[PDB]
Amino acid sequence: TTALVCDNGSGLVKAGFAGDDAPRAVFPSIVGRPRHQGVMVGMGQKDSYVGDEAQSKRGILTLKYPIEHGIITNWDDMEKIWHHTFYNELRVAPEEHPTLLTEAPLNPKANREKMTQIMFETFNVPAMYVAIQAVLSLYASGRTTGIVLDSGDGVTHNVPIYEGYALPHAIMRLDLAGRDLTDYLMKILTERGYSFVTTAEREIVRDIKEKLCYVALDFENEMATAASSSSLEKSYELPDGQVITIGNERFRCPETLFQPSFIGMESAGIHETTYNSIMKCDIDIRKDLYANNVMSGGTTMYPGIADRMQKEITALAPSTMKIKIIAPPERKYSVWIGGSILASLSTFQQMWITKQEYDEAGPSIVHRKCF
Amino acid sequence: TTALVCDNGSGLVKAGFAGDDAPRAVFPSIVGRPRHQGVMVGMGQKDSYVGDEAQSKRGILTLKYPIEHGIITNWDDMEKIWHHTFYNELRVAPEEHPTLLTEAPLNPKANREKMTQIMFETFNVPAMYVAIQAVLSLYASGRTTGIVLDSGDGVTHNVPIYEGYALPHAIMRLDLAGRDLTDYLMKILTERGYSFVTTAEREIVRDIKEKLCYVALDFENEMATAASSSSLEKSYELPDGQVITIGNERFRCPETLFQPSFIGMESAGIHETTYNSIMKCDIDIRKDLYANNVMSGGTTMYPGIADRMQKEITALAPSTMKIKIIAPPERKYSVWIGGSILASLSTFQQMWITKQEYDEAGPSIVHRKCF
Amino acid sequence: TTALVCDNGSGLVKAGFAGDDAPRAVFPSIVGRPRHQGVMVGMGQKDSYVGDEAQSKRGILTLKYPIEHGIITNWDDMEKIWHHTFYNELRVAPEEHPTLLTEAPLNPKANREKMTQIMFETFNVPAMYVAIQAVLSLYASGRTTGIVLDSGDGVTHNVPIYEGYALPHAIMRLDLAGRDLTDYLMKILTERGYSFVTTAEREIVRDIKEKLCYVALDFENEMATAASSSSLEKSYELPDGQVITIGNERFRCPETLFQPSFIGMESAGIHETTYNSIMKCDIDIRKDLYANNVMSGGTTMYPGIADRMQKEITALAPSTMKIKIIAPPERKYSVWIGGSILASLSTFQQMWITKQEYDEAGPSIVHRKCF
Ligand SMILES: C/C1=C\[C@H](C)C[C@H](C)OC(=O)C[C@H](c2ccc(O)cc2)NC(=O)[C@@H](Cc2c(Br)[nH]c3ccccc23)N(C)C(=O)[C@H](C)NC(=O)[C@@H](C)C1
Ligand SMILES: C/C1=C\[C@H](C)C[C@H](C)OC(=O)C[C@H](c2ccc(O)cc2)NC(=O)[C@@H](Cc2c(Br)[nH]c3ccccc23)N(C)C(=O)[C@H](C)NC(=O)[C@@H](C)C1
Ligand SMILES: C/C1=C\[C@H](C)C[C@H](C)OC(=O)C[C@H](c2ccc(O)cc2)NC(=O)[C@@H](Cc2c(Br)[nH]c3ccccc23)N(C)C(=O)[C@H](C)NC(=O)[C@@H](C)C1
Ligand SMILES: Nc1ncnc2c1ncn2[C@@H]1O[C@H](COP(=O)(O)OP(=O)(O)O)[C@@H](O)[C@H]1O
Ligand SMILES: Nc1ncnc2c1ncn2[C@@H]1O[C@H](COP(=O)(O)OP(=O)(O)O)[C@@H](O)[C@H]1O
Ligand SMILES: Nc1ncnc2c1ncn2[C@@H]1O[C@H](COP(=O)(O)OP(=O)(O)O)[C@@H](O)[C@H]1O
Ligand SMILES: [Mg+2]
Ligand SMILES: [Mg+2]
Ligand SMILES: [Mg+2]
Repeated sequence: TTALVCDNGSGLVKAGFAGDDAPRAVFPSIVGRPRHQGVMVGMGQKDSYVGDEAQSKRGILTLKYPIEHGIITNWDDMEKIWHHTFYNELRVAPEEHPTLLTEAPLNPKANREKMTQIMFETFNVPAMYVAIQAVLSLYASGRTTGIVLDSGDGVTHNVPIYEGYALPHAIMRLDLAGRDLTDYLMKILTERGYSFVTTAEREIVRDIKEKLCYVALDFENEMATAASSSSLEKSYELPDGQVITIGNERFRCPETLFQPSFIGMESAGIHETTYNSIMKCDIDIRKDLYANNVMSGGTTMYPGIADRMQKEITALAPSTMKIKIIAPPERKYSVWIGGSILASLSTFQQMWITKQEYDEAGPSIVHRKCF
Repeated sequence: TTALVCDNGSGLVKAGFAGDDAPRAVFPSIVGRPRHQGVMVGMGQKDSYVGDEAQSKRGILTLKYPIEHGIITNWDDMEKIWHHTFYNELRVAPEEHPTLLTEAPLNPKANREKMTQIMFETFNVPAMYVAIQAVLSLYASGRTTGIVLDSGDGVTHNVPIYEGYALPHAIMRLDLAGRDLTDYLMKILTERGYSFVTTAEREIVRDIKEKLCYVALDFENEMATAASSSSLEKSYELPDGQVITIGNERFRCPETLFQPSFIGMESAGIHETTYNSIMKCDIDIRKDLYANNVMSGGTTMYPGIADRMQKEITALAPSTMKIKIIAPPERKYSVWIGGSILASLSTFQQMWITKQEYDEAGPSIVHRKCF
Repeated sequence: TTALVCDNGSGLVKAGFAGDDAPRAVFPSIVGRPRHQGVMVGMGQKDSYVGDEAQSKRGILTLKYPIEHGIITNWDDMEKIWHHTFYNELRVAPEEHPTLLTEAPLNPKANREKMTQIMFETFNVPAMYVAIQAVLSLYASGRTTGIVLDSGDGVTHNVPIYEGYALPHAIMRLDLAGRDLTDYLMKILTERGYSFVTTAEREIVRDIKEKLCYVALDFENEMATAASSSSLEKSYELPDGQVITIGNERFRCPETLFQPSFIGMESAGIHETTYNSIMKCDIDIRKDLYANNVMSGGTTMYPGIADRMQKEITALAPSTMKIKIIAPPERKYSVWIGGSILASLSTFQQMWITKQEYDEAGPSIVHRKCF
């Protein structure tokens, strides 16, 4: 019949059906355990909570993420997140529907092999595939040529694609992160005397940056003017109706993506990583990549991100280049939309790995590479 | 001439002169008010008492601490504690001597700015500086490389330092506390029927843990043997000569530092916080940090603390590491000794903020960071 | 008196005195700057570190190489590397001794002119010369005829020489590299989940390939057998005593020299480049070149390199040729030894450019070509 399309990352699950316009389930990739006691098992409160249940009952729980930096670090909790995805949120038996699954570009091979083993053995699925976030993100724009830049909760990566050919050699990946921006915002907020210690408070700091942070177009002038004018300062009201006021932290937090030395990394910013990835491509490609830069995933969504990115790339590139950066408003769903398209496309249908073909071939078969 | 060095925390003041071997004044950071009546102002008993006066006349007073978790929460009483430090205990006019002042690593900026404003305006001081407890604590050992772990009345923090470079990114701070161990010991003592309600009784429970508590090397075996044998049980005699007998509470109280879930926090223990802070450092540094772990402040002083800390770190680290933990007996004065050294060091002498330079620059100047 | 002989490349400096058997100083061509802060200049830790200092204090620094692909890309750091060579490591005043200097075969002319200008103006040297790595490498073997193949950190080049005549027309150069093998090994290691991001980790991956990599004699059979048998898998212990296990990556990395399509280049391998360079020589020479193939520089030093090189050339050449490939164990020092010999040789002594002769002639004189 029809095929499930699943995009699961360090910050969310996005799952649904091929050919829908948007995901049906979006929920945090979180499992929570009772913190203050071992369970009153005879009365039988749930021993664990997943997604929006764990976000509702936040304060009593400790919130774990099964996926660190795009790598599944706890399989016991990742089987809970897939079970909760299929049975509770989609209301689907996975026995009927093939599934489409997603990874970051450069990733331990066992992270794919164990995911495949679990999806055939603990769940039963007619056929499966694993796809790259950047390829799907490009199909979501419909373009055949461009350099995708994709930044999620756990990873930032770049993949150049030219005329529908794809280049393994110029892939770049950073572990600079949405999380790695949250953890910086916790520290920088501490400068005002707001201390956010627990993981449940970390979810408050995440929501604070999602509402309030933006990319300063010119950082040094906005730092200068924020000291002089309180006009930048803006208010947030906590779950218990206390109130918070935030100043230069508001733009200073997204600055870490352009200057990771703030968090303390050796890295190029996302702009210098994009320019260096373009320059590693052959000189004929480079004009056509400068004509397309494409942004996907939530960390891209800060206000003014593309205006700064263009302002900094224009200063690096030769001045005779047209430099163009592309954002739909839909960017956070772009990878899932690309997977929906690819799964629906009849041309794809031979690429599914059949369970029998896995059974004879053994786990290595998943790594076979296809366009 | 010579420079005052002041280390003031949630549990004590340690003050004295640069180049002395130890503080000259040590007294509780306490202000006490008459509890049972308003003063007979015409007869004119003192309306407030500070430090050892308030500890001598304990029962009639209510004892307040101006500093909560390293943050000065009452300035009216903190000006009383500085006035009582300089005029009554040191017998010094602060008009002549520059002063050196100390904070926890991550702290509201206004807590430093208001302290500086008060020290120039309400008291007159030729020059001032603010220093970090971990840096001073490392100078007190003389080492150039190590991970300091410093635990006071109000805060626990870690700062890695390598070859005299210092790393802002890997600082960690807990609000687990000497106080937060006292308040647990009050509860755990209640299990035997000794109820300590008032702040004056809280000072008795503090002195009980200071005399009697120790860190159980292996907790579960000592819990098992304490139930069987009364040999662990030991006697304390109260101010009025009544007597108290205390069993497994004696080690169970310091266990909270290793397992803060006892008090009810989400935290790593001090061992897992130290190991995680080492692991956030680059792999070359990590061997040299494992070779040095340094302990400062009174909460470190429980018997067997370092033997347990080493036993638990050795189980976390790769087994080929030499793991070394360092305690002088002097640890409670270590921060003050480090400040004495730093103030005496001629290299430092340009780092003082002159009152005129503050007057022109305004309060922000205090945050400039220096070695 | 006596003459300094200097061989400086993208991966090392090899320097010493003419007529010695080996270099006196060998140290990385690295300059390191404090990464976590700008220096605390008043306390005055060194603002930069060079060679083995930068390798000792690796974790706190960011490591730059001044030379990319045999071209000096940062002169500010290259003057630091020459200063550290003469004053700190050799303990020599360059005012007294003439120096002998080395380049890759085809290289920007300004790279020679600026080096000469610096060596007369910022350092004072009685006379200078620039020499080709392949010529020196051949003098180190003492042969008069052969095709040298020289592979360093940054460049691979070939020069045919016949009866002590040298042929400009058949020089070939590749930017396939020791570095370009390290950067591939970082990626291929990522397949096992070991991520090496920083330049200090890049030095660990360099040391991993230097200890563990080897040239697979037949690649496809060893790929087949490595999957079946764990016997190839071998262990490496990190700076912090963690352990690493490496399988088919161990030979797959040196395979890139034979098949640069792995890294993604259009190139012949070193074998097909050598065969094509021989074939560009006149048919009488070609037998005498097949009788001598000579290997110099560290990238040549992988185990089994010559056995594979001979096995692949023997399959290309006419079967009636004796095909002979020559490796001392000393190959990494071979260029320096050849320069030591050439500088000591009295016949050479007229070829030095005197400082006065440079002063009158102007910079172009350096390019005059001499045997
Ligand atoms: C409701 C919240 C905050 C507050 C009640 C909201 C109000 C509005 O903030 C203030 O401005 C008040 C004040 C404060 C006090 C002095 C000052 O010069 C500036 C601020 N600061 C505080 O009460 C600090 C003190 C503190 C602890 Br201990 N360690 C810390 C580590 C670093 C910094 C500061 C601290 N404090 C106890 C908290 O944040 C607690 C843990 N925070 C929360 O539970 C979350 C859910 C947010
Ligand atoms: C766009 C192009 C050139 C450049 C960017 C255009 C600019 C304008 O040329 C310069 O003048 C800059 C600079 C340079 C550096 C120092 C110097 O005293 C003179 C020039 N030289 C370089 O970046 C060299 C260095 C180099 C490699 Br590795 N091996 C080589 C072998 C021989 C010579 C030099 C080299 N370099 C990396 C390239 O050429 C690359 C491969 N070239 C190209 O992709 C083509 C399509 C043309
Ligand atoms: C000491 C070292 C490695 C390790 C601790 C040594 C141990 C022995 O390796 C493992 O086998 C464990 C594990 C792992 C987890 C799951 C799995 O199916 C296989 C391995 N992988 C990891 O912890 C990865 C995860 C990762 C980050 Br984030 N981005 C990445 C990009 C690509 C791939 C993987 C990753 N990780 C955090 C690291 O490597 C860190 C950055 N590495 C280092 O600091 C250097 C100095 C080497
Ligand atoms: N509107 C927004 N503005 C700013 N940041 C956002 C926004 N929406 C999500 N984010 C951040 O982006 C990350 C989630 O991105 P996403 O691509 O959904 O992650 P994943 O790829 O794991 O699903 C989180 O760090 C979240 O805080
Ligand atoms: N010998 C000891 N044994 C156990 N606890 C102690 C000892 N000495 C001090 N303490 C406790 O440690 C805290 C004082 O630590 P200290 O570092 O002096 O605080 P501060 O940093 O405020 O000066 C108090 O809670 C005190 O009860
Ligand atoms: N024993 C070895 N085995 C494998 N590779 C080596 C060995 N020794 C050095 N190398 C590599 O060769 C390069 C150094 O070669 P070298 O000729 O000394 O460079 P340079 O010409 O710059 O001095 C580096 O990439 C180093 O990793
Ligand atoms: Mg994503
Ligand atoms: Mg202290
Ligand atoms: Mg060389």
